[PDB]
Amino acid sequence: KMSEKLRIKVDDVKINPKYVLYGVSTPNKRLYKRYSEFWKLKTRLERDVGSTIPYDFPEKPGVLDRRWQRRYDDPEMIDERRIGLERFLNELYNDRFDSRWRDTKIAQDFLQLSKPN
Repeated sequence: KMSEKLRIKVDDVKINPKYVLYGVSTPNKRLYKRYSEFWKLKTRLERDVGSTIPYDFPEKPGVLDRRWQRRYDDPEMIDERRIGLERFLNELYNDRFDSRWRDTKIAQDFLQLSKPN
């Protein structure tokens, strides 16, 4: 048989003075996460799995630019920050021959996919 695609559609965003969360909808429910969490999850799998990730992720340098500062609560940046996440999940969760990407503890913990008791 073939792999099964996961239904992930992000259409929720709550801007907070501390950080901007994203309501990612899924077969389980809407999970609130941060973009900074997606990045730390990506590079991790690379060092945790030991393999190269074929997921597009454009990161911007942030040394100490005071003039080129950016607003984390900016709709312009939030708009794009929305997409790209759902896709990074479907492909990942769509394991076929190798699930090392999702087998990782970070992936299972990414959406709190632990074992409740």
